[PDB]
Amino acid sequence: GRLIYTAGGYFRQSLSYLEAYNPSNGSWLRLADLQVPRSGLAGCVVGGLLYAVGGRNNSPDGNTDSSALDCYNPMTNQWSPCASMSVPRNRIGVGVIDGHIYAVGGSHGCIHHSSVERYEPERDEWHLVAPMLTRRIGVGVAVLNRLLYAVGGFDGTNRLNSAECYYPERNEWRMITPMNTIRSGAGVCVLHNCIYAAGGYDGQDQLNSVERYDVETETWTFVAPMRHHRSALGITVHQGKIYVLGGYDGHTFLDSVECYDPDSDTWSEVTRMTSGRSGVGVAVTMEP
Ligand SMILES: O=C(O)c1cnn(-c2cccc(NS(=O)(=O)c3ccccc3)c2)c1C1CC1
Repeated sequence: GRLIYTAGGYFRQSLSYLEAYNPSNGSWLRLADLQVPRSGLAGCVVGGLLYAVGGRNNSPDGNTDSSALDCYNPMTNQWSPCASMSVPRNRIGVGVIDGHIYAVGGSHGCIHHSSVERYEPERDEWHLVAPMLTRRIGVGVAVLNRLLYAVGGFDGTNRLNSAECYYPERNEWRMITPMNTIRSGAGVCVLHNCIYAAGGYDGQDQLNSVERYDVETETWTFVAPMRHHRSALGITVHQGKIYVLGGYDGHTFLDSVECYDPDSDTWSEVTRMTSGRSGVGVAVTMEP
């Protein structure tokens, strides 16, 4: 597309912001607020529509985990509710295959989900698929070659370095090589033939390290670390580069946006969000 959308997040409380960053000119635009504040959500795009999935409204007068799917049309600058998921999923991961949205893991109160469900926009309907082999919240999700990957997270007792892969035509999950780092609340995306995992929390510290999984060799390799340690970051890809947005560095809710160039193996600061926040949903689509 053309713009990087950041939706929701957390600073003091869950947020309703929708803001769009244009890498071509450095500008930010504030767009229509989410109908309900939410942090720990995920964003994705299907058919030029932006979707906000799951999360939690951490608010002065209560905390409510979200089963919501909400749809933002850039042409109209309007959010509309879509069909809700079977269960609330805070600290969710999502991935898109063949025009379908996969909602992965997340929490509902003390329940840590292994369940996974798939949304078909053409029918505005969710259906459960096979659950993961592991309960995962703060799970990173990516798609490569029409296979779905769930990476890291927290199973209710331990943060994880494990990862697994979903093969849709077999409706089956299989473990892949674990990462070399325990990561929960990392940013996970795909670039070229690799699954990247950036940042996260390992049980003791927020991380700046970044590693990538080559599906052909089944090995993880570290690349250059980010300039800022961060957990609960947003991540997306735009014209062959990775963008990481916000997060928590153990001291500050970051407004920093960093950009990774894989040809030079370097990170640089490219912009700042209008305010520091963590737990955003991020996706890329046309400008409004
Ligand atoms: O600790 C873990 O293992 C774990 C599992 N999922 N997430 C996760 C993932 C996404 C969002 C949030 N929430 S947030 O409101 O953005 C928030 C983050 C940091 C501090 C205060 C609020 C949390 C985490 C933490 C991030 C590390």
